[PDB]
Amino acid sequence: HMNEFARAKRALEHSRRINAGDLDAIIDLYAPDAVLEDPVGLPPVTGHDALRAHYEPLLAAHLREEAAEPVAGQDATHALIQISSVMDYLPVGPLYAERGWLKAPDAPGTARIHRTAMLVIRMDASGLIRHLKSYWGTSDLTVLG
Repeated sequence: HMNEFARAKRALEHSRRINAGDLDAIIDLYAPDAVLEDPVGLPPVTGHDALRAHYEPLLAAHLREEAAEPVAGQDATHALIQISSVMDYLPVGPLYAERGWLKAPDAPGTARIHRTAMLVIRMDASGLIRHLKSYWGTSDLTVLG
């Protein structure tokens, strides 16, 4: 069903829809009970409702992603891909700064956050995402400006 080539392109399609900014087109890639961990280590996010509330503040920050070449593997359900992200410091930045993940900038209205992350995406035979794990921490976060 979802072979090596299709699994790789579906990973890049996800990052493409993130850049497009249309929430409904993003949620359409997820199964109704899909689990998101962003980042791994914090409580997971389950369901389309919760996925919408997770992405809305990021889209409002004009999140843009530069995807690397994905890895498909032999398993017929997974795809791994490295993502380099940039977004407005507001509105999520203060949440990160209050956790100690970055230092607050002198001009939050104009500052920007860069991030590098590793995605582990598990899809079903239909191609919908059932589980997405994003790995990143303090050392992968940088405040610009």
